[PDB]
Amino acid sequence: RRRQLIRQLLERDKTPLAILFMAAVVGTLVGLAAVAFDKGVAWLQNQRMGALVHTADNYPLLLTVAFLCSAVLAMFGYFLVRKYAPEAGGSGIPEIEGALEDQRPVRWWRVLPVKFFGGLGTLGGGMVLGREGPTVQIGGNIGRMVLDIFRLKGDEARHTLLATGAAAGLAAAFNAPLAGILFIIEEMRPQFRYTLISIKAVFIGVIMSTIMYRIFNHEVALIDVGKLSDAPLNTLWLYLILGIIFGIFGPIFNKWVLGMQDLLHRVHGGNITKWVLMGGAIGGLCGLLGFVAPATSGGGFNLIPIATAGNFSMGMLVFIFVARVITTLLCFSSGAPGGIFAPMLALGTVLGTAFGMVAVELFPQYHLEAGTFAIAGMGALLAASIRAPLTGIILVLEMTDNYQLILPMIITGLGATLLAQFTGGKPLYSAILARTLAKQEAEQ
Amino acid sequence: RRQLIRQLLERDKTPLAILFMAAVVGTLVGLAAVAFDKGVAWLQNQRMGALVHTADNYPLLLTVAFLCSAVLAMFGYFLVRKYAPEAGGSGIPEIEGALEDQRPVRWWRVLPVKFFGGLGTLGGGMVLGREGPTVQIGGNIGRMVLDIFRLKGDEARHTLLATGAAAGLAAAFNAPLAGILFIIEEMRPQFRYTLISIKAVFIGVIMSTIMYRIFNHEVALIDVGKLSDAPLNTLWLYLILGIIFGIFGPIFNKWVLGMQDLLHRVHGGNITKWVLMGGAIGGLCGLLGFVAPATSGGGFNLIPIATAGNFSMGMLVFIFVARVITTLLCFSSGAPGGIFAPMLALGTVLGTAFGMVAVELFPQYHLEAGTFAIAGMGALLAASIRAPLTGIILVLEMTDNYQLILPMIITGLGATLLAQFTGGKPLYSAILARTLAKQEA
Repeated sequence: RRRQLIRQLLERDKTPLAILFMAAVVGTLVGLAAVAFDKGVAWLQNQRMGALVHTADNYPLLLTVAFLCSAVLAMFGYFLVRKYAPEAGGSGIPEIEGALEDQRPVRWWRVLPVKFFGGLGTLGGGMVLGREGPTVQIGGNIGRMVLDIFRLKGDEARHTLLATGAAAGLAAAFNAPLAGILFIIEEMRPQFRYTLISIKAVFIGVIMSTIMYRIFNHEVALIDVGKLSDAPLNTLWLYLILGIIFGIFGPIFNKWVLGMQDLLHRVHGGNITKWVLMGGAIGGLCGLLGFVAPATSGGGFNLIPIATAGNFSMGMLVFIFVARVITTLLCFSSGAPGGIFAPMLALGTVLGTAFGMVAVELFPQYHLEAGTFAIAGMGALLAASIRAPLTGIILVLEMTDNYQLILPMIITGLGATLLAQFTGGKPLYSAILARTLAKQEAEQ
Repeated sequence: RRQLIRQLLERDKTPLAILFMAAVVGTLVGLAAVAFDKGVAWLQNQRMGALVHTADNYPLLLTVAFLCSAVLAMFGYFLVRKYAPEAGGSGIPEIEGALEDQRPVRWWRVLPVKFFGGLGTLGGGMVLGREGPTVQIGGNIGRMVLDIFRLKGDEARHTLLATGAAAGLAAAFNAPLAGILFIIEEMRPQFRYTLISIKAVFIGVIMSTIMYRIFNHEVALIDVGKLSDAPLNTLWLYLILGIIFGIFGPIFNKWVLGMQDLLHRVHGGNITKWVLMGGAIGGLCGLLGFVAPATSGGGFNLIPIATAGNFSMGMLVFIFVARVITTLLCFSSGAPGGIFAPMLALGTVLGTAFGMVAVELFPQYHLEAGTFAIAGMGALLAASIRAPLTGIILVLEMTDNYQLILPMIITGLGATLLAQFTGGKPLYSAILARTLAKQEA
């Protein structure tokens, strides 16, 4: 295998030109798709807001069309999934992850309109879910689509185009090119064996998708946090502690999402009508909460800058944290189309700010700013529950642009993962793919 | 499939022993890298005061400039040729091979050789970088604790050897992310599966970086300021620049390989002719390090100057050509020291050059040449070493201009694409191959 290596080394990085070109095609489509999906979610959330103004006097009526508008939208999403594409329920990352292991199918003819229009309903209703879920799975399916259409042959192309799709899908969801590519090579790709995924090609796709997002969303950032203060060396130990706190909570939260999947399955038993009804109740709860306490519902991207700036009270942070754990579990574990990835950014930000608040008062000698502990905690639930810290760190970095916190961010992230491992926790997506793969033999 | 279901449920459970030892490896590599850096600076400093001692007799002054660097160079070439030949050149290909289990990690020899050998060449003012020493040293450090504590298993041998090199690149640039990314994009075995725990590599990189911060806080290797943004209608200029790097990469790649050959003739493999040749080269840099400092040294000093556009077009052309010459002369000679960093200075200069032309051709874009410098900084890395994700993330960690992430990523891929399409190969992988081929012949 020495003489084999010398041959391989000299042939290293020579991706087939066909795959490189198709990577650009896949990337472009996924971008436009993720852009259209985002524009769609916004519109529906906006129509719902105008409807509440139409009835802005009769509070009980106003509380009703709030419920109903989101309820109907949720049901349309739950139905689209249960009836035409059950594999489009939940995040969609475990499914695309399975497709790379060649253990799950990519039924793009069904999932593309199901996820797009199903997620459009759940997110548009104001449920606590994220765009990654839809965009990643859609993007993966888009990639499979061009593979079929152009009939490209080979394991490399199937694995690559499927990978650049999900990568370009995560990138367009956050305007985070680096975080998308990193997600493929740290979490998405097959973890227990070799594969032929061209990073160069995944890159090309991510570029175009990100470029597409920039044609339609320039000048405004998803999260603006401003330039925060630096972090002294003697203050680092506070971040390792915060990571540990995330480290024991990650696995706990991980059980809850899994366990709430079970408990909610009993409510409908698998029945398409009980389920869609249950989803309308859940979706209606968020649309209601989306009026009476907007920080307890929605994507949560709005409270992140507020939390970081320290404009919340300690009681509000505890309220938001507990209330969002509840509505995150209720929305994701119910099987609605929509990721859990992004709402863990809001949960982490709040939990970090909370820590920073106590840290500020306990040590005035450190001249602390609670916003530094929020930025550190933003990608911490990602590291403790999803167990992909490198992605979470680079993601938060791309979204917050506070690089002088790179050490606290990294330290808080590893503390999350280490204690997540040491307390018996498992990666959420890998534990879900396993739960699904095990049932696909349980009923045999 | 049921195998997968078993594997998924057991995913990411790195042995606690490997995790703890990763922290140890990282700490040691950090202090080592810190000590190496403090050493190099000291020697560069003494040489500078020596030139002051004789700051009147210009020909004498030009001599003790030559001599001080010549002697220092020779001490490095000798330390390598006599005790550890595998410590010559970068050291990245060597550690890369060690991960393939196709090269040995002789830490009892390489550690003092690379440390004190690199101390000489770098301290003399030769055009090389600290990555080479620090990465190889770090990998050896990682091997050392593996042996000492007698940790068994392929995972531990592969991991500890990987966190070492990662922690070594990190401490050389104050770039933790770029270090970790280097292992998972270039260093690790590229054609088969391996058991390298990313979480563990991370832990090592932390401590090493932390160590660097205990001794180097408050000052950055490269300060460039906040540059202007890049409009969408301006991106096509970055793809063009990436193409220019794309065709030059492979060419420069042949040159380093070819000059390795041409310089081997001068000494034939003889330890005396070689060390003597090294003293002439090292002496040249110490001379150039006085008469035209931009043509010698690590090059980290001209990057902010270039980016701020304080250079003329002619000076940029001068610096570029003069540094192509002194980079090949220093690295292809076999001296201990990486080629990684001196390509940052080469790419920055080439980019600024491009940006200058862009500024005058299109005043409607309201350009700033410094944006094309930042884009070009990790472009030679992408064209010649062919590790663009690392290069992009490295420059990002060193320049802190994230609003240029699209131009940087585009210029990077334009480099790798055209590097591939013009028959270029990854330098380090082409060097490890050159070495593995002489071994079985």
